Amino acid sequence: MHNYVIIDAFASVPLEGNPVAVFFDADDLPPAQMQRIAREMNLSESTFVLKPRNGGDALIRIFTPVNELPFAGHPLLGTAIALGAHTDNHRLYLETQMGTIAFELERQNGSVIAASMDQPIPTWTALGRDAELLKALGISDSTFPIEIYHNGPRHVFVGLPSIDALSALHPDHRALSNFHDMAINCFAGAGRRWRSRMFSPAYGVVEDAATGSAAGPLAIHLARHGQIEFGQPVEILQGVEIGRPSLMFAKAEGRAEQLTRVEVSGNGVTFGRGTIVL
Amino acid sequence: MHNYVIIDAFASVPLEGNPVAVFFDADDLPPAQMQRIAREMNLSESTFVLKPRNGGDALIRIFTPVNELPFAGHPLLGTAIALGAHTDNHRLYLETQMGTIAFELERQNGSVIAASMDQPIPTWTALGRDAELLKALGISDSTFPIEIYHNGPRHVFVGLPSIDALSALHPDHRALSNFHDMAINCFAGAGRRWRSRMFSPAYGVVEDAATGSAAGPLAIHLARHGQIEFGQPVEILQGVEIGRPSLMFAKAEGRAEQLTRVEVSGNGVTFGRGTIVL
Ligand SMILES: Nc1ccc(-c2ccc(F)cc2)cc1C(=O)O
Ligand SMILES: Nc1ccc(-c2ccc(F)cc2)cc1C(=O)O
Repeated sequence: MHNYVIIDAFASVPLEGNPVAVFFDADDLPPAQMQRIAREMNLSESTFVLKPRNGGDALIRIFTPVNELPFAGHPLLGTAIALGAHTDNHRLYLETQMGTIAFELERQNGSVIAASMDQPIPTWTALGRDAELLKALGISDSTFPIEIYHNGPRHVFVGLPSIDALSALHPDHRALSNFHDMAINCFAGAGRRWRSRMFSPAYGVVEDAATGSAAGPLAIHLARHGQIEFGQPVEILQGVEIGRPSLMFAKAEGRAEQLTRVEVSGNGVTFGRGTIVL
Repeated sequence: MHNYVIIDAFASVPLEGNPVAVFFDADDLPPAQMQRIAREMNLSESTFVLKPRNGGDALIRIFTPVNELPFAGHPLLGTAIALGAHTDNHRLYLETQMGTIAFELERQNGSVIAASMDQPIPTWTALGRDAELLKALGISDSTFPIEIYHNGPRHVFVGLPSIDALSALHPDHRALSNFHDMAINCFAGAGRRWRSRMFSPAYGVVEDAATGSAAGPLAIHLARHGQIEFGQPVEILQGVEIGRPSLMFAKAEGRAEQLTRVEVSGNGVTFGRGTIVL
């Protein structure tokens, strides 16, 4: 009674990137049923495609196995790529609890292979728990200031002096569990090319493959702290250490005090397709 | 390139019971790829149907998102029910690392709706950590002796004086994480009808819907401690508190010192069907 696809977001090859399940024609499902379906699937998120209510192309509801989210990065990227198979539009306007998100779809011979999204503009401040966090991560200091960004989820950024040092992290996940309602993103790199690892007991993931909602904030962080300029894109490679390499591209336009746009893009690929009996 | 089904094991209605993904015609998949697929699906287990090697009907390999298992209860029950759609045999002999498991399939008009399995005969001993475990569970004492059973996984049983007392448990899951390589099964009831709740940080589940490998051991536990006789079946209802009610039926034949058969049965239902591109 409902068709779905499994999209690996921020990947061009199946079994890379970050999976999301996308359910079509979901207007007949009450939200309690959507939540039960997301629990059944047990993917980080399942999304449901609904008729639009405010002039967009579709309304997307986003569920983890436990609760509904107002916005999420890789789930929305994967939803846009899944829906691109059922429309010819170059642009896709997806309504969410946080407003209407604009996507640009990139096709080859009718197949959507990538998409770019405008993200909510983040806010940020110092975390103020540096010694506790560094101890949990097993290191003595960060390179750049340890700041926490909010764009729906909360993302903390800790900088490492080299990619080898980032790969060598073995965090104490018990100690990280004292950091509620946030994800810890550790990064290293230079110029256009950065590496990331994300850990979040609060969001139910030991180590994440592709934290799409962290890519925009990271571009802002790098620009604020002088490693890139506002208006310059970065390529962020995540999930290497867990065998789910994921490429996220991000750019923040404006200046710190007046951000005009935060763009995140990536490839996506279909892993599977099916139908559920409900 | 591979078809799969999602079976809700120990349920007759979708979104009840415990899901397992079953992949058909998997002989072309190397085990590293099977493991990557199980990680992609992120269900408690994915199983893969292979040609038999020792005279059975099929060889089943069982993967969690992280590792391969030699045996598992609800995953094998769901596999037998999924495969029943592709055979006419009344009995199904499924090879596993722990040997060939015999299943009896129950059909209505060609559809397999339930199955019974013979399980490995468990061993057991006192846990010897009673005060620590009771404190983690938030209670002062068990009804029956706290014993740990081994049949592949390890299952501890803690008895509660009433079903209301079982439903009222709010375990300290941090404290339960100090119990490695085992699941904690709390039970209550009388006569033929028992209720269970299972918690296992070690096996990556906060609270499980249907712990099929615990049902055989529970029947043995109840018989040893005089609540039933050997040779009498019990009906175990699990997962009520998490909205995944699951009915498991179990019977242990013989006597404690010479068990001849441990049978577990349940309904199963198809939640979805699909195909993956690998
Ligand atoms: N994987 C995720 C898990 C949780 C959240 C989140 C969003 C809004 C909010 F208010 C709280 C949490 C986002 C993501 C993501 O992928 O962006
Ligand atoms: N959900 C499960 C998770 C783990 C195991 C397990 C099996 C063999 C072994 F040696 C260790 C662990 C079984 C189940 C099950 O459902 O029976």
